[PDB]
Amino acid sequence: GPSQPPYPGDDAPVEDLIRFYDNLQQYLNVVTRHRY
Amino acid sequence: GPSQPPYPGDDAPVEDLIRFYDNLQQYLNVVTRHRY
Repeated sequence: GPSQPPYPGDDAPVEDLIRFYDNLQQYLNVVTRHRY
Repeated sequence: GPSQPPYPGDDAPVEDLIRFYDNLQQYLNVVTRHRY
């Protein structure tokens, strides 16, 4: 939701990076009011 | 491309966060061979 998802370093495994992608997409869809 | 995009903290402004979203999407599309 309206919370910045945890970033486990740049060497984070792609699956958890995709996990971050999902959470970031959700976050952005919230904060940007789904304008994008 | 095949490089982990820079993350300027959790308080990063949403526009640069969207910028990170684009670069992360591109990165994931590369690393995952566009399987997702």
